[PDB]
Amino acid sequence: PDLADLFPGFGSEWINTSSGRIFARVGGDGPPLLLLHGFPQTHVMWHRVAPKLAERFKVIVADLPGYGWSDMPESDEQHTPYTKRAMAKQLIEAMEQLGHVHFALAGHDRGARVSYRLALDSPGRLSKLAVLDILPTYEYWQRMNRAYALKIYHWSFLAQPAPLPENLLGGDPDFYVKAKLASWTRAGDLSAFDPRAVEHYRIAFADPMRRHVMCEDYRAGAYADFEHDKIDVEAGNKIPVPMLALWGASGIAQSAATPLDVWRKWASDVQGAPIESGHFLPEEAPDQTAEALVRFFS
Amino acid sequence: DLADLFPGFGSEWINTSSGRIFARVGGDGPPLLLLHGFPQTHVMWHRVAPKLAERFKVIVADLPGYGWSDMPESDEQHTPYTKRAMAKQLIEAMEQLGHVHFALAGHDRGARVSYRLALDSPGRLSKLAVLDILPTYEYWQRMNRAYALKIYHWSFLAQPAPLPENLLGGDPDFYVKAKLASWTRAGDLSAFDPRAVEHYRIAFADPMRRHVMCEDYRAGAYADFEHDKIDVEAGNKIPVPMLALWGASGIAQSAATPLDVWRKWASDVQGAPIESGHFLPEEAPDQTAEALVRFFSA
Ligand SMILES: [Cl-]
Ligand SMILES: [Cl-]
Repeated sequence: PDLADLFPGFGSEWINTSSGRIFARVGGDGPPLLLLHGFPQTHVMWHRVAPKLAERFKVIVADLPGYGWSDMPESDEQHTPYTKRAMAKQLIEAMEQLGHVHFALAGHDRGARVSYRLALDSPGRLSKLAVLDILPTYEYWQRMNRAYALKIYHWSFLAQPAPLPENLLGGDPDFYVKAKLASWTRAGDLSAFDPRAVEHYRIAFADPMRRHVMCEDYRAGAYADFEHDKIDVEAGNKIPVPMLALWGASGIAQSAATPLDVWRKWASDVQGAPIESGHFLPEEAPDQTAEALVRFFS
Repeated sequence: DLADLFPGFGSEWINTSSGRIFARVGGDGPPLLLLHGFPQTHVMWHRVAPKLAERFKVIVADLPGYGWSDMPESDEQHTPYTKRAMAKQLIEAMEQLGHVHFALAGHDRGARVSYRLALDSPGRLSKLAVLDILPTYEYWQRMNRAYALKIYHWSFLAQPAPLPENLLGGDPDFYVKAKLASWTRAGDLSAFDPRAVEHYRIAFADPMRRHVMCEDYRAGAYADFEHDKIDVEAGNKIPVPMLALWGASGIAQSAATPLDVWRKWASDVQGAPIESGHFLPEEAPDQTAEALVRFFSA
């Protein structure tokens, strides 16, 4: 339907991979910088920061596998294509299609999970890594308590076996996506968002298959993603890529643990700063987020 | 067209300051109050209550807000659906019947009212039996990844209104049937009398009733937990002789060894597992009934 182009001047690319197409907006010139969104959003969440990044970088703003307009690989009982390991492999393959075998990467939310998993699996692929408002999946599950269970209830809700979350999400999908967007902002409403961006999120979320993928992602988040992280924790594997951890002063990551302290256990070279924002750093605090990312990546 | 599942039981609408309590009443002898839980109504006792009625005056009540009991208006603290409030309301209901001292068996939410009744008002109870629960405090305190996945609904249903209400309203039937099925040993509805399922489904079909259940769960995440916390940290133990029954495949045994937990909460607790999922009186009626009769009797 009525979907605004929020990346004027960016091209739109369908990048083929062995697991399906990745949709991306591509703008800018210079070193490649891949931007990955998370839930329940699409690549358009970068629309306020991408132009500023594209002043200095070839900015590739990709829909995650299964999200947005990217193809949805068929899942399996292990949710394999929606594990962050598989998504990272698919995005690596997509970047290779562009000739980008060494790139900068900033991820937000699920996209940040892809990113740090990418950085653990294939750190050679990354010059620099920024993660916005997450802790590693293992840390969320390790710190799981009453308070976090309530706060990130959707981690266990969306990970319920199908079709339970699918059916429930189906009961009022517009409400649910708006409810997630609003409830994780500082304002608590949709006012931080561009209505046209919210329109993108609403439409993607209106598709049952897209919602199923999101549950697949969360199922992976509860199962294989956790196991993969656990392996790294237990082997002492650290991200060797210089990395920036940004978190909302009232985002999700500061609810579980002090994020820079946490990320320092996961990464050898991490800097970090809070942004006066809820979860949606690039939309609630675009100038601050864009500034931090530009300074770090450039 | 809801079946009478208690042939020969009377029906009582018991006035309390907080609304009427519906109950079926049958039998003669010492009063025994049976309290159901979620997402059920008093009819879950229909297989065991006749055996109990051979020896006790059996009062099979709908919890405040459940079944045909009135639905006191909730508030921001979910007060009427805290187990403390529900217990005080059922104390008043029993008082209306002249029962100021009575035996009590509860299942699920009803078990939570029960042990809270026993902590708050121990002198009202001759004996207490709780079925397939641990204290609310213990469930939250043990809320790790595994358990957050198992009883995700503890955090989902406790989300602020109207999020769960809105999701549940799209297809209520699905969710009540899913919960009944998922917590049984068999993982389907075969343990239930279909006429009982229809009671549960009809209750669940009312949005107000569904809201009450969420209010119960909200109370469960907040006030109920706080009240329990006070008691645990104060070393307040239930003094009333108590039977803890749980399903070998039920929920309680997922968190911890139930008897060891209950021994922390109760000075005089005996416990037996029953080969059953969560729905002991329906999955394992003869065994449950025998356990209760034995325990409550001389
Ligand atoms: Cl790993
Ligand atoms: Cl039944």
